[PDB]
Amino acid sequence: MEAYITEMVSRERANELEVYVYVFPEGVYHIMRAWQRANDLPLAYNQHTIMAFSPVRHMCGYTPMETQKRHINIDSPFERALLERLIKNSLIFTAERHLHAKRVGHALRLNQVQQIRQVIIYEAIELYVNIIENRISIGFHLTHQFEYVYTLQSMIEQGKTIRPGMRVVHSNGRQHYTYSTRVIHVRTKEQRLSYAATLLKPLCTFETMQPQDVLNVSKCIKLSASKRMKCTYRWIQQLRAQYRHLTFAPNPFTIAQNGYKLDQLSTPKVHFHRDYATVVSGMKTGKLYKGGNIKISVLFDEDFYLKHHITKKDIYQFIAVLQKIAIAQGVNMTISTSTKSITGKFTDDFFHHFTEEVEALQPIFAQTTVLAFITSTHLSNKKTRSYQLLKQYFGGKWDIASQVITEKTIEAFQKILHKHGLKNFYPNDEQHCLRVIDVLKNESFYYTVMNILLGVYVKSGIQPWILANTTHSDCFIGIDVSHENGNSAAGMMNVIGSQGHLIQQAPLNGILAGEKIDDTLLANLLKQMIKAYHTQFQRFPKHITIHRDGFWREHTALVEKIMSHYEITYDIVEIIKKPNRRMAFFNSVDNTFSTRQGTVYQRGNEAFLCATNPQQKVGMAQPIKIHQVTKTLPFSHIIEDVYNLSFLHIHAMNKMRLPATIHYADLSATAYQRGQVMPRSGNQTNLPFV
DNA sequence: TGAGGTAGTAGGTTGT
RNA sequence: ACAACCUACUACCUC
Ligand SMILES: [Mn+2]
Repeated sequence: MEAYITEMVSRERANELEVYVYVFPEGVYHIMRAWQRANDLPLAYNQHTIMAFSPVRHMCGYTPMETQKRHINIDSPFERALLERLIKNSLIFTAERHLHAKRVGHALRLNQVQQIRQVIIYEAIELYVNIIENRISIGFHLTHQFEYVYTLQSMIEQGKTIRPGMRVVHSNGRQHYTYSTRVIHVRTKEQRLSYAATLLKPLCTFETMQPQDVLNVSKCIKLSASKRMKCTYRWIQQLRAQYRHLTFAPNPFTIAQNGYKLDQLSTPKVHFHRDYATVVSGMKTGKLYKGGNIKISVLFDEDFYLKHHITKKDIYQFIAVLQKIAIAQGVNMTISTSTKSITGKFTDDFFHHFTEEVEALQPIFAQTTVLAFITSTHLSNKKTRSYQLLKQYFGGKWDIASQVITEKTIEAFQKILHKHGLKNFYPNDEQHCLRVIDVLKNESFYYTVMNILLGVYVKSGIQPWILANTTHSDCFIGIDVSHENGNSAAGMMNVIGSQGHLIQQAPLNGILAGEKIDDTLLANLLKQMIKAYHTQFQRFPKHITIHRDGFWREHTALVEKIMSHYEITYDIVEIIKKPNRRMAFFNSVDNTFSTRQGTVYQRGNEAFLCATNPQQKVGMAQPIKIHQVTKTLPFSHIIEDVYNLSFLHIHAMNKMRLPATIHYADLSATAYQRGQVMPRSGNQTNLPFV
């Protein structure tokens, strides 16, 4: 029962390897390719330099200024990068020659494993080479690939037609690219290209597939953790059994062989009105931390009744059930009456004219949480696009928070009612509503009801829960940035309180004019965050923990310069969502890999955290990478804070994987990119999004 | 859009 | 030309 990482480390060292360096007076790409094809040898290059493992015989002309047999100069990034590319190319060459592998699209194609009804399922692997303090580390990740067995000629010969708008891909080595000797005019971008209608195939994306295949493709590519680890380790051992440029231990995969130390964090305690072990047991039979009064206005459409046999009495009794479930936990909702003046509106013609029939709707829906019951076919169809327009109007302009409920919830709720024969007049009946609540607590739809209620709460300023124990840091900042088309969006979080008290957003614009965040907005973020912290606590914070989504491209000097005025310590921790590695615990009693939530592998100032416990059907747990940049606090504290801050998912009763500072910053960035949110100033729980 | 998870597909994005 | 990422869209899964 030992910890395993999908990495290896070499017994050799960077400066203990002998290489050949050629120096010429981009640059030498064509020279390197010529030498590679002439001398069938692994080579690599950089700006004006070439490196190889063995001497080159057929020099193929040219005048290399210098030729040396030497070791690496480890104090230069150039040489370390060139050596990393050298080992990467050497491993690729070894895998291609002695193993039947191909370089297909950023990975290495392997032996076919499955084929179902004109769909070919391959196996792929990817390798990364790093130099970490005079040591050579190699990380490997396993994936799959999809293809169609038939090219265009076979389909034409079978008397099929090819649409001008098809998705076309050409299989030529690593280049890949997507778009009777027919001439095909393919539009990659702007100018057209011509091809002989051969070696061009339609894509095998999930979008363009057809049923009876997707249900099996998904079943095939979602395999257990044990299989995913065992196949990868088997192929890696086969590759290393015939590689001679580096050596490794008999079992290079355990964390002991790497520079990794094991830590195990523990589940925090949540506080509603006492100390609770879990959020689930706190929502069920438990009050709320900061309740209040909410007024909710209902939105209805005729199409939800014309197409689907649901009447407004069902919607209103559902709302009454929600209100009394809410009052069972210390919050009261009252139905607004401004919507009673307008009856029969929001017809299908209204949905085809959503733009010009919302100007007179603002006065009746103001100062309320607007529940919406629009039809999904209207929500998704491009002609109607009810969801996008509804959000961009309500939240985008009038700053009104809304929650959408589609049919599937409604008939799922009605099916159990019809099963037990409860369908009857159940309005303002305490016993009938009590038995409805009792029969709603015996199935998974209770979680749907609770998710809807939590969304309503957080949209109406209710603060569901907090952490029982204060974290090692006073307050947290969360940053996320998204790039779509030209413009970029920024999502921010100011978690005020060592337990989580103001999970509100940053009352600032996130629409970045430039490519990234400028220092001027970075200043204001923490400036008004500290001001809000003092406004809500009357005390300045001793330490502020910053979380960044991705890599910190901003300047380190600005944070120190602005936080030295108030004499506050900080951190610049980075969080990476795709580590491209796996974490496992192997059991020697019976060959099996498993995973345990709250596991940390640490080395220097870099750690791998396991924050989820997925089932076998879902797949395998996906680690998360923590890179602590600043040195102020002990790094065992930052990891624990990151793990603890991921239990403040006040919008759902499902365990979020990311911390609350980045998992909501992402949502804010998406809402700003599409325009479904506007800045709001206040001191309360403010999450207009989910 | 009840919410979350994970595993395919494609195209951006710095930065040396 | 490489690296690291990040994002979108579909898909099954559990609550
Ligand atoms: Mn929601």
